[PDB]
Amino acid sequence: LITQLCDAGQLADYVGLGWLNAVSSQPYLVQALGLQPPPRRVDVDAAFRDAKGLHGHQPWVATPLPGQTVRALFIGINYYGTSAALSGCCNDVKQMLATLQKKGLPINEAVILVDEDNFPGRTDQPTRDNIVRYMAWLVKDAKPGDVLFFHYSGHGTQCKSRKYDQCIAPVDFQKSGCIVDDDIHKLLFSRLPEKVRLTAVFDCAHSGSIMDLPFTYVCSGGEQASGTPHMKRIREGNDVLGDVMMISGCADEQTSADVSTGAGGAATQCITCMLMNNQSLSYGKLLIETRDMLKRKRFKQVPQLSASKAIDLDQTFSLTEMFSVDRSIQ
Repeated sequence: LITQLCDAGQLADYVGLGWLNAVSSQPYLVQALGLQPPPRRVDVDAAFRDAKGLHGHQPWVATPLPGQTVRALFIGINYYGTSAALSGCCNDVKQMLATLQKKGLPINEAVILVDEDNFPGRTDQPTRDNIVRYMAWLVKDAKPGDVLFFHYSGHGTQCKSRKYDQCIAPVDFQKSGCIVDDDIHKLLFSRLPEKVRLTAVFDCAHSGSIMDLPFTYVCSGGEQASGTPHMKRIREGNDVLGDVMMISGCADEQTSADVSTGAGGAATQCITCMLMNNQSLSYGKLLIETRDMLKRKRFKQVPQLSASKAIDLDQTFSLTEMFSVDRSIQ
């Protein structure tokens, strides 16, 4: 890792560009994309082949973690100039980058796929083919102790099969089709070895996908700081060896007593809030705090944490550590 600003010249100061404190952290509008035609399913072999030439860059200087390397992929898509246009997804990536910089995550290599022009550090356009190959890039070199970070802000929708699948929409989905959640799970999760940690944040207002992960916890309205939350199993079987954690937003599962909000940006506010809390709180306590923040800011969604193992929610939240397993969950 580069540990001095004289080593490779000046690096980005995303905090200094106002990306932590001077951009909107409010909900933004996300109109549902219609049902899409069948996608082109991913050939994982081709993806990993097309990834061998690829590389990221070190986005800032930070203190390196002994025995660990950090890699990150950020995808933000505004679909400029189309009926799919969204105002806040590239801004979500801005906030994610500035928060990681502020908290000093020592990223060795980052790839930034955004469709915003003049975006410092942008690697390439978030097309179907770039998303696929850079997803493979993120996981391809992973060795014990490694830490991977993934963030997507853009449309989530449904697509037909050759009944419907959940999917994400690349910037060129009109020409190239979407990427189904099964394929994302295969690219990002299924090829991790043991002892590698990944955190994946999906900010999709209109897909409830948890990327096929076996355990989940929704921090709904009736949860309290003086309760003891646990994850639950929602799928039989598991093909993930690594420690994958996913943050997304979903509908509150508490039934309302009823007898304005915004849909875009919740998952990004959730993870950035979690990181900006400076107190080394547990997953469980921290999710309560973020739930309260989301409600206060008029987001529609509550936090949803999903994982490849039943995480003991008394464990301290981090992006870098392997999970302590809740043995009470089969």
